[PDB]
Amino acid sequence: TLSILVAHDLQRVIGFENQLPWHLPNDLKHVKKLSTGHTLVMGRKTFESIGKPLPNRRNVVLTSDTSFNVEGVDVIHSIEDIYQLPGHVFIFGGQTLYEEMIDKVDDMYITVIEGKFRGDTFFPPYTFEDWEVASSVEGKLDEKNTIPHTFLHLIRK
Ligand SMILES: NC(=O)C1=CN([C@H]2O[C@H](COP(=O)(O)OP(=O)(O)OC[C@H]3O[C@@H](n4cnc5c(N)ncnc54)[C@H](OP(=O)(O)O)[C@@H]3O)[C@@H](O)[C@H]2O)C=CC1
Ligand SMILES: COc1cc(C(C)(C)C#Cc2c(C)nc(N)nc2N)cc(OC)c1OC
Repeated sequence: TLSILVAHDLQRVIGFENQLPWHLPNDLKHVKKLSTGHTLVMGRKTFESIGKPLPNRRNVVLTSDTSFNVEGVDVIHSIEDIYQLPGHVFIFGGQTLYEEMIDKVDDMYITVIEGKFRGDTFFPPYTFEDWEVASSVEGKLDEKNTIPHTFLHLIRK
């Protein structure tokens, strides 16, 4: 299964200056729950924004860099390589990889952040005309989670 896993705001912002623009522990838990024991695929820039692989799952980085080597990370050098990865594979970022993959994936796990943040990195436009809403669940507003947010699971029609 090939899925997108992303959090974006009302204008599809996903990042600003190598950071997540918002602080949402609930969404980090969501990522942990979905991707633990599976595979994350990310572009080089996305990986370097975290600096280390996430524990208890396969971490795959796409780069043209033939020297690229990080403990706990498996490297791939083309998009075609993604289709040979076994199991449930989640496309994890960033803008470039999402642009390359959005027309290819089976489904998308999207956290909609109900705010408007300053951004420099964007999720590509998409229409609900092409995507069925399998589930839509409101996140809990909290002491530690102060931005309204919704977990969507969208399946390609
Ligand atoms: N929410 C998120 O996903 C976040 C993402 N980001 C980031 O994304 C921002 C914008 O950069 P963006 O380009 O979208 O980042 P990406 O994570 O998509 O990384 C792009 C890089 O991935 C590699 N790559 C992509 N496609 C291919 C391909 N077909 N073949 C070989 N290599 C490929 C290249 O690495 P190389 O140049 O090494 O060859 C390319 O420069 C960055 O500023 C970074 O911080 C920032 C914050 C949050
Ligand atoms: C998992 O934590 C981070 C993830 C990320 C990335 C960009 C790899 C991501 C993501 C992501 C999140 C947070 N939520 C959802 N739903 N999908 C994603 N791809 C960047 C970070 O800092 C810049 C993170 O904090 C260390």
